[PDB]
Amino acid sequence: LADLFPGFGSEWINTSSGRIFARVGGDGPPLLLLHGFPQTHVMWHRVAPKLAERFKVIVADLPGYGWSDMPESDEQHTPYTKRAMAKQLIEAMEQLGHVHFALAGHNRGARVSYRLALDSPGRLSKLAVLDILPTYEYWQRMNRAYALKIYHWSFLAQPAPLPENLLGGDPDFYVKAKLASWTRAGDLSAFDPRAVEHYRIAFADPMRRHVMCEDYRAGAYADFEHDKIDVEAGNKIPVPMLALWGASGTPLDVWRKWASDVQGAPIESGHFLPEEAPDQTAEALVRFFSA
Amino acid sequence: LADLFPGFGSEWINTSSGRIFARVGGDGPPLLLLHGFPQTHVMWHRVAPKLAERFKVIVADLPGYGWSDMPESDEQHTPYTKRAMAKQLIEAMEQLGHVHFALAGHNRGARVSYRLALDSPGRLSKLAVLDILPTYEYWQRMNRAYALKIYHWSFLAQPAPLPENLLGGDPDFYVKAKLASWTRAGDLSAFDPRAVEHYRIAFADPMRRHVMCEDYRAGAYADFEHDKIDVEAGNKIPVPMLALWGASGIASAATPLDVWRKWASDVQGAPIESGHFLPEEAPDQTAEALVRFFSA
Ligand SMILES: [Ca+2]
Ligand SMILES: [Cl-]
Ligand SMILES: [Cl-]
Ligand SMILES: [Cl-]
Ligand SMILES: [Cl-]
Repeated sequence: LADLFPGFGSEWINTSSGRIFARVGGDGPPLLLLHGFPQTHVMWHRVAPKLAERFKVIVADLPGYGWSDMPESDEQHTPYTKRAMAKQLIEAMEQLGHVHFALAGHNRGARVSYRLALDSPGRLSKLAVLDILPTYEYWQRMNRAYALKIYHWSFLAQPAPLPENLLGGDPDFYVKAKLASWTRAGDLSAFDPRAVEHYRIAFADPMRRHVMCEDYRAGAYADFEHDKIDVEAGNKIPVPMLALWGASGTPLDVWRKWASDVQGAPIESGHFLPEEAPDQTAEALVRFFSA
Repeated sequence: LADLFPGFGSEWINTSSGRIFARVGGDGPPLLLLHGFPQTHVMWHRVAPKLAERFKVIVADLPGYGWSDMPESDEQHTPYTKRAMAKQLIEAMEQLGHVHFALAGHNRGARVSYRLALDSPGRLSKLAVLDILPTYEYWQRMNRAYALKIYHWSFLAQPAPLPENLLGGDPDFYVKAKLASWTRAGDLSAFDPRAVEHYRIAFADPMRRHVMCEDYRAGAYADFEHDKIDVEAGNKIPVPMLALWGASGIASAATPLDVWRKWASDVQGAPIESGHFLPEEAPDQTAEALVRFFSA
């Protein structure tokens, strides 16, 4: 496994729920970067350098993912709820003495991020979310066309062991199919092969895959309900926020419903903005987080 | 594999699209029985003897299922569309000299059946559908709770070879889990173990699995488009119809009967205490309901 972060340290950060693994580089105001599925912190390898020109950059494995520890789940999937993951990451940032920080997330990491902003807005100076809408909104959108396009939200959420049994037969195929499927190219050409190997190695462990299904189960159940409470209470994120989305991945209209100070832009990209479109993504993040 | 229809004959019926395998028995008016997923013709073995006391019973493997031939599919999943399957079975019944017949279907076979009624009503005296709503209605009703409850429609419809790869690792565990999950009890108790072994053997063949995924791909795309034309046109099935469903089955807020009255101008229906698999979970009632409906 390659080291894709030149001049970044490696840290295991203790919390009440388990260690968080992170690469740590740069100096300046703090900025936490959060990956999603089916990836690890390594998905920021092409944009983290440019950000570390200006910021202290903490590139973390989500709870249960990568090299972060795997908290024991329960019947409500609690530790893989976005609320619980945000709590845990707030504790990890406290271990570094960071109680007010900038945050960027992609995919599941972006869900942790907007949940963090809704639960504990005082922790954040600014927030960016990459190629997501809120979990509640994707579910409200779940008609035939969405059921088909985002099938994994229902499949990965089926009760255990149904997805875990299926994924065990050829995990490398499934992780690669997901990576490829959501890019513009439709193949793995946007990805550094070294990064792909990190994603494959993680995905090859049955325990890591179970956690991913627990995350999707939370996505179907508790995370949806948590979001529902906020949309019913009329709660909006007050933190200044950026919504980036892939031309092939209006979103800004959705996020204006959820957030009182939001700006946004498309990027010519599939889902995987930091790897498909690293210059445009890095440029937009530096410009937002600098201001 | 066991013979679950002792005394019934066996026919391999040629058609332009491929052979249809069937068991044939009884005497009287012709009645075609069509299974669905993940099963074969054997799922009728508990009701067939009873129906055979009053009808000439033709128990057919769907195109691509069981021992029927597997046509090569295409980008629109054509041979595994219900419209194509109906055409094919019309041909198979004409090889037997049946141009006007009664029909009962379950699951995919029920979908073939109502599409056959929409396309070619003159072929049918009467039709019964077991534990389904129209494909259009499944999709239109889609929301978070239905997506989570019945996920396989969207999963198996993913582009090849994604479901095929995932199902190839441990096919037995998937087929058996589906069978159990859809019953009232949630286990395999309702099924004769010899019938389970027919289903398992069929499912163990990668080609048969690919057919089942093409059937669900048709279900997500062309079948859905064919139904949408009909419902947007206000076309109703004119053939007298029965809708039977399981109280704990797969088939809406509205009862299934109320869904079907939108699609059919002469429809009756009833629930049975059962999961999805009416002819195995509730054979006596299912047989009774059918004999009464088709004999009236
Ligand atoms: Ca002939
Ligand atoms: Cl996501
Ligand atoms: Cl999203
Ligand atoms: Cl249905
Ligand atoms: Cl019964």
